[PDB]
Amino acid sequence: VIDSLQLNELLNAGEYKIGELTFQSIRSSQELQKKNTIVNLFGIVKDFTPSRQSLHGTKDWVTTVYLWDPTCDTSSIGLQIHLFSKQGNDLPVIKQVGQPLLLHQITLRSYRDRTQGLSKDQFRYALWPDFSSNSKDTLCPQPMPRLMKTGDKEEQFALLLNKIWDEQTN
DNA sequence: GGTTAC
Repeated sequence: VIDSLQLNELLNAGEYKIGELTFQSIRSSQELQKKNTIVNLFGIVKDFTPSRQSLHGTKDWVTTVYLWDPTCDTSSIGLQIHLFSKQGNDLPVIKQVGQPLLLHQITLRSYRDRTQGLSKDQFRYALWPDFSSNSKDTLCPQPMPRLMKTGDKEEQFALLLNKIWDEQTN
């Protein structure tokens, strides 16, 4: 039951809790850190690339998303995150930009002086509908393996995020 | 862990 002012309070602190998980704001994440730390993220899908199997390396499936949250400029593209899956395609099925996404277990690291996010093997996630859409089926059924059960605490934070995102781009 | 992605 938090409003638009509490959201800014939390985020502007770097680390913040929601439910039983501590989250890193998009901003503080990009604080280019050499040491690879694992974090949880919560934000709006600013842009994404559909699931495609890699053509090299261990050839794992990979979907890419760019995350956005208030601590960013409505202009910036967000934090880049590559989500990999060695166990088949049980990755987030994203329909459109604007959808709130919670990610659990993301390695933060550097690529060409910038910060980048790489998914841990056992990463889990939760995806919400794009509330600010004339469509009500913006969220399609998700694969179960990595799907987190969420409560009203994160549901509220997801509404807030999508609301604040909608305003800054209407 | 950070090759695949880029």
